Amino acid sequence: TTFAARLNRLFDTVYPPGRGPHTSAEVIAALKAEGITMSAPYLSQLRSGNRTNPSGATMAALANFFRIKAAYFTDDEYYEKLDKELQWLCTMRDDGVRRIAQRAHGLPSAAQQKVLDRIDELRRAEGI
Amino acid sequence: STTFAARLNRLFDTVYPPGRGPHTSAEVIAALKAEGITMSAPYLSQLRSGNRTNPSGATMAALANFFRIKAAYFTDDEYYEKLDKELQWLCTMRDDGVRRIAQRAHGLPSAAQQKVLDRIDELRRAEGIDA
Repeated sequence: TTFAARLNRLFDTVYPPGRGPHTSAEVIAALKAEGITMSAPYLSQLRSGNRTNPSGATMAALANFFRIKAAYFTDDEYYEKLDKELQWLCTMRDDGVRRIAQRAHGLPSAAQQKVLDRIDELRRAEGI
Repeated sequence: STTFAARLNRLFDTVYPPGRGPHTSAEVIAALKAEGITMSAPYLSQLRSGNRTNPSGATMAALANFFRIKAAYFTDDEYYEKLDKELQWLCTMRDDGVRRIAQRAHGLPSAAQQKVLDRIDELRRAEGIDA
């Protein structure tokens, strides 16, 4: 996956409660406050793929804004490991998965093991 | 109704980045420093322990801003309600156990998933969690 896709993936998956995805402007602004200068056109270009190969410092500033290791942009193994965590940040906001998953919070370790067992049974009764 | 220490500690406990754990007090001190905002490390420890209370407006702004939430969370008691529900979903959905269950139940048809939920409800009544 490209820089643009990884960058945009952070924009789409990493953000605060009570609101939605960060905007490019919020990022330019936050960088400004740490005394870092980045142009909106440049950020835009990085997001769109009209410029590529961002410098180590540009990458470290974007990674610091989202609060993740820069290795996310440059290392494939780590990218995938962390992308799994981001994936969950999506599936968790699902309403269908909230229903089930949620009520299980509150059961003791032992009782959750029986839920896992019931699930395995429903799996076989289907595929799977 | 919740004190200021409880609302702050909740933020530490539930709001942190993917692929790691809760932020530490020092991380917050560090960050504000990078923004040009000065805050005392032992002071912060006392807001958290409730030794000191009634924070200044500017103090609540700096902290809210770090966690990237509206300051109204500490003041406007109705917004605190709205948000603490979302925080509750965060704590809930990032818990390993619930996650192991949701990812295993994922892919089952709608009718089978209603069944997983029925078994959860049964154990909750049986463990005394519901009554």
